[PDB]
Amino acid sequence: AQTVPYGIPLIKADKVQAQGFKGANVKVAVLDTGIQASHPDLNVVGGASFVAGEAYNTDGNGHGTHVAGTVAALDNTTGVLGVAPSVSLYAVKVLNSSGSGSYSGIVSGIEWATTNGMDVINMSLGGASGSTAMKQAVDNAYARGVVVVAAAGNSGNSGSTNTIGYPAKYDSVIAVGAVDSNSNRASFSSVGAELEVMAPGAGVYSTYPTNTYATLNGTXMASPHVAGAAALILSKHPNLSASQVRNRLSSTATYLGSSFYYGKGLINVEAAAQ
Ligand SMILES: [Ca+2]
Ligand SMILES: [Ca+2]
Repeated sequence: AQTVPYGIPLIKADKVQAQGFKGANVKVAVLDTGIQASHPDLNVVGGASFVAGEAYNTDGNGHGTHVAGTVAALDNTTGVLGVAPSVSLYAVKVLNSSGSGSYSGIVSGIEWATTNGMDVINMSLGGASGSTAMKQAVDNAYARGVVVVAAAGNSGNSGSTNTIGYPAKYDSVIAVGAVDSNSNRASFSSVGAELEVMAPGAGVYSTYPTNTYATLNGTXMASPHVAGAAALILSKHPNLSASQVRNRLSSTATYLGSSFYYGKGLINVEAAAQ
């Protein structure tokens, strides 16, 4: 029997999936530690590794397989259900088993995904600094029509300190914060002027290496929900631009409070797909 995580109904993705739009023919690339491709509730159609020694179809850490399950775990009678269970899923391995990569590795992942025509890029990762080539790669991606989503960061609120990290801090990247099952800001969610929307990030249940399932906490769990919401909108309205997908998501968000803490608010993909 399949479990539906609380996140899928809280962002109303089940409402859109019942209308018949499940993400078919949208290509989503997960830039992360890889994906365990043999996992029975995941279908990975391809990908690339910029980690020497490792292929994309292995996840030595866990983080990548979890983030992918939240975007695309298959709608069946097994494990969990993703936000866009019919997308074409691509694994781009830019982080190692330890969950560390260099800026160049990440940049070659972004570049590979823009060049292989992904509709949506998810980066559940954040550095303390940017990089000129990283700014150019996401600006490039977004100018080519790719929706670019990343985790705002898990640095919490500190007075009026802007704690949003990179690539989220760039203007061509949707910075995603974290709420819990009661729609409260998760204490670790970064704050700052660039925070755009919030999604489920506390206690998220999803696929995990080796044919199992796990609960993790992070804006890194919040981000795949928005990458999945974009995929649903695009399988329903397939000639929209990336700024049109981006604009449906923040203009229809449910207001939760001050933008420093919440951005435009909690996404509602039913309202955004209308
Ligand atoms: Ca399933
Ligand atoms: Ca941004």
